[PDB]
Amino acid sequence: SFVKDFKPQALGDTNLFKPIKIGNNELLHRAVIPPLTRMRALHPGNIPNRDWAVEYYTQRAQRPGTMIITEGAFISPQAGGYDNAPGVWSEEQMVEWTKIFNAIHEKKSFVWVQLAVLGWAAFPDNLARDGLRYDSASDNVFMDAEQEAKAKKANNPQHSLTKDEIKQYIKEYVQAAKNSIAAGADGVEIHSANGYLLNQFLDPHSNTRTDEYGGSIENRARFTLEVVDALVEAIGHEKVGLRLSPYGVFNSMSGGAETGIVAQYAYVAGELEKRAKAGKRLAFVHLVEPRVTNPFLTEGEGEYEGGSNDFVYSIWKGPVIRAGNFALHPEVVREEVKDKRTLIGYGRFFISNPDLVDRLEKGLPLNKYDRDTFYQMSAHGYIDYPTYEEALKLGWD
Ligand SMILES: Cc1cc2nc3c(=O)[nH]c(=O)nc-3n(C[C@H](O)[C@H](O)[C@H](O)COP(=O)(O)O)c2cc1C
Ligand SMILES: COC(=O)/C=C(\C#N)c1ccc(F)cc1
Ligand SMILES: [Mg+2]
Ligand code: NA
Repeated sequence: SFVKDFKPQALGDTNLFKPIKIGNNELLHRAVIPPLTRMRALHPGNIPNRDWAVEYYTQRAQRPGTMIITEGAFISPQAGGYDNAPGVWSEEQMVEWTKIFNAIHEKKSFVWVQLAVLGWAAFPDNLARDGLRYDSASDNVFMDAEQEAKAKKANNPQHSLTKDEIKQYIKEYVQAAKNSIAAGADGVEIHSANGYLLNQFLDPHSNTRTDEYGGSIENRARFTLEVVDALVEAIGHEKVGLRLSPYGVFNSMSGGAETGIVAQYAYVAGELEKRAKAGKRLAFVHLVEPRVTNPFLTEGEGEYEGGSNDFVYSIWKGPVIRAGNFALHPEVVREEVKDKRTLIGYGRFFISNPDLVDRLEKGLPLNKYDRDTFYQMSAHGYIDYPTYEEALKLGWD
């Protein structure tokens, strides 16, 4: 059914419906599909779902000129640890990704692969089964008690990465980016948000290292910036974006409680602008808003009111995608898109509305989402959410 009490607003008269160029892509509107893990990939081999994934992305590519960022994709087996999330390291995987990218392009839309590395968010037992380490920045602080225990039971204690192991990850990032572009993707997004590996290095709670990769703002940012630089060299700045969540607490990141958090992220933005001014500007910076500090809490919950991402705009001068509880708040979007380099990512409501862009333009009701099927091995709650036309025919009005 449709969301009750929601009062839609037509946003067609705003910059949300003004074209913009991101990297090589001429977007026709500024409603972006942010990365959304769905767990339909099949085991073994972390293979994008052979039955449904093409259809899922085809549905959500239906509005011409839409920018789609894929679900997170593991750069290597060591970067993984969830059996049902996809990778981008193997030929078997790329066969399916190629079909997905082709389908998106047939609809005249665009696709950027998010490159994922779990660190302490991985399941230590899956990794142990596969002969892999359980990795993070440090070895004396853990995501939670349950993960620490899981790791110990599996004889796979949380491991603080050596410099060589960091270089190996960078090698894998480079190859994954190459794989993505060769298979037809328009670009890649480096995930450095939401408490996964790169975020675990950025955050002083999770990073207690005393070498060059921790112990200061510059040191904590080192790994993220090394990945940025490696990918810019490999496939070009116009094919690379970076995702950050300064105020996120998901996966045991610090958020606003850490008084140094804005400085940490301001430094990263500054380093990106420095590179931009020296001729290598990333295609975009993607920010999760303090509106959503944990994406598994219902909209309105876990909102941090003590911080704003606006600081980034004083530093980074390129496009900014902002995501977090915007679907239910057209009044907020109307104000944010007055800034002419701002795009809006819509996550949960793109899960439930394949034709979300039409609905935003025209001020239509939104399909309610079913959180139970966010992660599920099913077509149900994946490819059977109706368009507005289909919903009317089903009598949802
Ligand atoms: C089911 C689900 C899966 C997600 N998967 C990813 C992901 O793979 N990578 C990522 O950076 N963010 C991921 N996110 C976070 C979203 O991209 C987004 O920032 C968040 O849901 C807030 O936006 P929203 O309120 O419009 O949903 C996920 C969120 C949800 C609910
Ligand atoms: C392969 O990438 C993933 O598995 C990503 C997530 C999971 N699970 C993920 C990343 C960011 C979020 F905000 C939520 C889930
Ligand atoms: Mg778009
Ligand atoms: Na889960």
